[PDB]
Formats: sequence, structure tokens, C-alpha cells
Amino acid sequence: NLAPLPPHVPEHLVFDFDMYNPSNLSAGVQEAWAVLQESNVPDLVWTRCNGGHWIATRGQLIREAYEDYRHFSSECPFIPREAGEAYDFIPTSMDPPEQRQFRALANQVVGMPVVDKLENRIQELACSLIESLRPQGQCNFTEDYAEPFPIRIFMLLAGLPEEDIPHLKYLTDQMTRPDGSMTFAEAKEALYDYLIPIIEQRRQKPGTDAISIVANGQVNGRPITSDEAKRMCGALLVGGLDTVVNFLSFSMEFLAKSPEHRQELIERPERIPAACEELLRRFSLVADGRILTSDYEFHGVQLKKGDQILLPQMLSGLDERENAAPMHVDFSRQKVSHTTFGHGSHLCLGQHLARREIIVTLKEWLTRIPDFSIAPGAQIQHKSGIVSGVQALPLVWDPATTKAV
Ligand code: HEC
Repeated sequence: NLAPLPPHVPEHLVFDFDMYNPSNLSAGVQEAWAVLQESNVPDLVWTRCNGGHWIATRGQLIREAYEDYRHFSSECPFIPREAGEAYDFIPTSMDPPEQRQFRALANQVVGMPVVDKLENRIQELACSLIESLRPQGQCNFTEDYAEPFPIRIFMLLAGLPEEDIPHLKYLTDQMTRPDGSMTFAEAKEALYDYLIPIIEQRRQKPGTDAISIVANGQVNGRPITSDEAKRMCGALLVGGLDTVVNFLSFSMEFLAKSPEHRQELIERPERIPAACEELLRRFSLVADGRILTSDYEFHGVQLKKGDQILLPQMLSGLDERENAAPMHVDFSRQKVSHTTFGHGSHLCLGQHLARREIIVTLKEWLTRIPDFSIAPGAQIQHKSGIVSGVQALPLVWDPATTKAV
């Protein structure tokens, strides 16, 4: 539903890439985007798909525009338009130096200190979980593990009840992989009308979970209001329901067709760190944007005031000039170049936890279920969005080859 070409876009910088459904989806989801980095693709194109918008296709320009907030603002960082002008979360839809008050506060509820504390709670779900699993010879990897372990971790951290996950999940997915049952604006209010009551409770009866401390923190030098704490929370509810859980399907995905990464891991327990790093470049997955503040000429291409630019965080690490052999998985990559976690002021607050959670995951999974395969005959589907996704990942193993810890 290609938008017609704004008068100021050259016909020749036009590339019709569809970020919610790109042509080559079946190749996989990092395979479909990589088509942007092909030799017939200008560094910097426009698609008229999802309302017409720019796309930087190369690590250096993604990084660069990620660097330059005065020109490239995260006021509207979502494609489409409606979603971004809709998007208001906090710190994510701010620019320096607003952002910096609120980000520090989103950093109290999830930044390193929190992860250390949560250490054994993270350790004991990951091993509970695989153990309950390993005797069956079988799981849909998505819903058996990729979903319950980070999410339950985040409910634990947010002190939200677990009965609530299926609603919070379905609504958060409607902001990154919309079914088209509902607008973003729609998804988002509905999320807020869940939040808004808990926030109100928690400012009254102030707790030790992410929502009360966020509820009850201060910024700038005065009380955070109920309204900002609400937009403070709806980032969180997203990195916690839905970047981690997908990236997991991603990599078990991977661990499943490749004996030797599995085999190299079990006898390199300290390669796990490097491994996790490399699975971040190789299954990078987020993509969001910026809106131009002004008319601005970037790398010879006239951007105008208000135009949107997709800066796929996912691309940077996939570009053959930041890394030799982009598609090939290697564990001792001498420099894992990426922006999986973002680039700029907005560097993922949730990184340390994601990691944690990837690390333990691989250390526990390989530890008790070393050998496991794609359930057979199945072809694995991915979905494409602001957060790219795995639909379903049936896994199979001989239980004779598992280890109780
Ligand atoms: C507990 C929170 C949490 C977890 C888990 C998490 N994130 Fe984040 N992420 C955040 C928050 C909060 C921000 C906004 C911080 C700021 O504004 O400076 C953010 C920001 C981002 C950005 C910034 C992009 C933009 O608009 O610039 C990217 C990319 C990102 N996260 C990727 C991920 C990836 C990948 C994972 C999965 C492995 C993940 N996040 C897991 C909370 C999370």
C-alpha cells in the first residue's frame, strides 16, 4: 500500500522494503533484511511501504544518526507514523537532555545491581525449567521456555502477578508485531489502563519492585507524576515481555542445526560470554527510528523536516564492512562488531539482564540437554517487525542423553 513518492525523494534512491513483511521472509528474518545490504542497494534508500520512510542500510550511518539526536530525534521513533506519534514511552521517545533524569531512573529498576540481586532467582528458574522439560524428549521452544523464563523474571522484578502475562504479552506484541487487530495507540492505552491502577496503588503503598520505585522516584529534582511513570512503565513491559524472549528462539534455533557450536560450548564453558556476544550480532533483532527535526542533508541525500528514518539496530552487525562473512556464526570472532543493544544516548538499559539471561540459558540448557534437534520435517517460521520474532520452534531429543543437575 505503497505511499506515492514525496516530490523531494529521487526515484533512484527508492527501495520498497516492507519491515512488517519483507519479501524474503522464508530465507529467515536476519536473511530478509540483509537484502538491504546487497550491492544493488544505495547506502540509504526510501521505501514507500508503511507510509514511506528512509532506511539506512550500513553500520556507519545507523551509528552516525544514532549519534546525532539534534538532527534525528526519538520524538516519533516508530514505524508507521501513527505508531511513532503515538509512541510516548519514557526515556525512549525523549532526546537528550530530557531523557537523562528518566533514563537514570529506568536504570534503577533494571540496571546492573538489580541483576546481581536477582541472580539466584534467574539461576533457579532456568534450571527448574529445563529439568521439567528434559525428560520429555520434546517442547515447542517458544512457549515452553523462551516465553516463561524472561517473562517470569520480569513479573518477578515488576512485582506484577503471573495470571497477567497472557494479556500483557498479547498487548505488547500489538506494539511490535501488530496483528492488525488493533492500532498501536490502541495497544498502548489498553496497556496504560492496566498500569494506571497499579501505579496509583503503589504511590500510596510504595514497595521494592520496579513499579513502586518508578512510581515513587523523582526527577529532575521533584515527584514523578502518575502520567510519567505510566509512560515510564510501558517501555519496561516490552523489553521484559518481548525482545529477550524472541532472541532466545533465535538462538536455540541456531543451537539446534549446528552440532559443533553446541559442541564447542560444552567444552568451552568459558567461551559462553563470546558465544552470547556473537549470537547478539548474528541474531540481532530490533528496529526502530528517528524523525528529522529540520531539513538536513545526510551523506549527499536531502532529508527534510519531519521525515522518518528506520536505523535498524539489527543491520549494523550484519554489514560485511563492520564484519567479514556476516551470516556465518563464529565463536572467537576477534571483534564482534554491533548495535544489537542500540547505539547512542538510548543504549539498551535492559542489556545486562538480557545477557545474563542468554548466558545462563545456554549454560544450563547445554549442561542438561546437550544434543537436541529440530523436530523433524518442520520448517521454522519468523515474523518481522520492530522486534523480529520466531513463530514456532518444535524441539526433539533422546532423554537417554540428558543430565539431571
Ligand atoms: C528490563 C528492561 C529490558 C530488557 C530485558 C531488554 N531491554 Fe532493550 N531497553 C530497555 C529500556 C528501559 C530502554 C530505554 C533506555 C533509554 O531510554 O536510555 C531500552 C532500549 C533498547 C534499545 C534502543 C533502540 C532505540 O530506540 O534507540 C534497543 C535496540 C534495545 N533496547 C534492544 C534490546 C534487546 C536486543 C534486548 C534483547 C536481548 C532488550 N533490549 C532487552 C529495556 C530492556
